[PDB]
Amino acid sequence: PPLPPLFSDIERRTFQFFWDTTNELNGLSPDRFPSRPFASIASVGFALTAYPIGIENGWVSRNQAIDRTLTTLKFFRDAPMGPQRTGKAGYKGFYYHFLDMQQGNRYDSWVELSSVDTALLMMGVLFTQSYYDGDDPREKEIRQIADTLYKRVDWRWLQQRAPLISMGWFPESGFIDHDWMGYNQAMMLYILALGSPTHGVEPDAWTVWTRTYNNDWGVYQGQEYLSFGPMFGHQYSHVWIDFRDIQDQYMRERGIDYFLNSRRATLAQRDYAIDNPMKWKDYGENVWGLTAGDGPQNTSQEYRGEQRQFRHYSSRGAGLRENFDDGTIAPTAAISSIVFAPEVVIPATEEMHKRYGDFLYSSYGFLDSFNPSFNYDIPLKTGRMVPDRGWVASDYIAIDQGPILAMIANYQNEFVWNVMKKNAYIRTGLERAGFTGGWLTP
Ligand SMILES: OC[C@H]1O[C@@H](O[C@H]2[C@H](O[C@H]3[C@H](O[C@H]4[C@H](O[C@H]5[C@H](O[C@H]6[C@H](O[C@@H]7[C@@H](O)[C@H](O)[C@@H](CO)O[C@H]7O)O[C@H](CO)[C@@H](O)[C@@H]6O)O[C@H](CO)[C@@H](O)[C@@H]5O)O[C@H](CO)[C@@H](O)[C@@H]4O)O[C@H](CO)[C@@H](O)[C@@H]3O)O[C@H](CO)[C@@H](O)[C@@H]2O)[C@H](O)[C@@H](O)[C@@H]1O
Repeated sequence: PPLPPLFSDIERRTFQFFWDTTNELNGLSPDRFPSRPFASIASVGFALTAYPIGIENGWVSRNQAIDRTLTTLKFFRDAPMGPQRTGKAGYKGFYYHFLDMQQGNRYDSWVELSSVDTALLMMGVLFTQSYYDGDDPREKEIRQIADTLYKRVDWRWLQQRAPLISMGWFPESGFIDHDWMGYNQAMMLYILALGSPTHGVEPDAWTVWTRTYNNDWGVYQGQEYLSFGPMFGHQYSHVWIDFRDIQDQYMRERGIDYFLNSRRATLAQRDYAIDNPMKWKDYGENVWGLTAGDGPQNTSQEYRGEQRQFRHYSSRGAGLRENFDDGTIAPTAAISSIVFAPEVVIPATEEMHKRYGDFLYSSYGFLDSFNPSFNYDIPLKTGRMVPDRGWVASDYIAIDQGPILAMIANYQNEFVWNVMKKNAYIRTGLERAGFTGGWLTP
């Protein structure tokens, strides 16, 4: 199905987000903007993937993108590293999730050294490694620094419980007691750990990652799949990795793949909004999509003569696990699933843009979220009230923006996937996890 012109505008504004809102002195992209409290290393991951999308669509010159990319990779290479409570950006090749926008160190002491967030960064880093393949000495320098940053990550260090990778680490309390367990958006964590030639993990790590899959497998809204409620779980890893046809052991046994798993998640989200058992306002066949993102406030209000819990930033979803629902829809959820179900995502995007766009579609594309049900006369943590038209976010969230841009690019010409199909570490990672068939086939 071809894309209407609206999608080329969405692609562009969302690229422009990462180009503009990033600090150019160090290449740190904000967690959110315009609030701009601090940077996220996961923002940076999506930024590095964004810049070459801009080159190919002519929104930025190759030379600007190189200069920006080099600034970014050199910032991380040269950042102070160490176990100390202040003054460091990272440790053991990992980095703090959140760094100060100007000085680049751990924002504050509540900030963890993050495995999944380092992971997301590294996806962008390896993207730069496989994209900037020219004989420019700058592109060569990009390849080498990227290579160095990936090799320094000590995945093994974070294996506290057996082959399973911990979520992170604090100077003040030691390892985080939670582990990355399936199913969710962390497939690419274990891929990166499996593909490492310096500090790599064993195939075992994947096996046990999959042990908890069977808590999530079942039937929701007419579909049989791994039913993690938050849409993004089905998107982040799929940004860089093409999951069509290739099958690991679990999917070989189920007889599907992770691409079909995302597609099933997306139709189910849609059918959830059609049934709309919670009877949230405007939920319907072309107004849907629940995932982690902003909302109006931590509160309880009466809605249709019942008491309903409402959150600001929170996991939101539609599925058998982690399925909180406020009435707030995040555009990234439907849009970033363009590649999985374009026959429903296209009219969804058009419908939300038409109905809501005079307040929802702003300078850098879709704002993070909106809630047509929320018209209470109360203080907000963020966003704003539009009279008799509900609530809308005031911030964009980079990790919500990143997949909007990258998944539209993958729809148009499979650009992001094709670049990563050239990275030796991603391939190795997948092969060592047990993946076979499709493009992995020799
Ligand atoms: O309380 C932490 C600080 O949160 C700040 O709020 C920011 C907000 O952070 C979210 C966080 O979003 C990140 C998320 O991935 C993180 C990961 O969450 C995973 C989840 O893990 C749970 C743990 O977080 C939790 O401690 C334990 C408690 O028992 O339960 C775990 O299940 O598990 C699901 C699977 O079921 C995963 O899908 C989910 O990703 O938690 C890790 C451990 O800390 C983090 O390292 C990891 O970053 O998603 C992306 C990565 O895909 C990441 O960029 C997000 O930032 O999610 C948790 C759990 O949902 C929230 O509690 C937390 O509020 O992130 C947004 C966007 O970046 C940012 O705008 C917010 O500012 C507060 O500001 C801080 O004050 C607070 O200390």
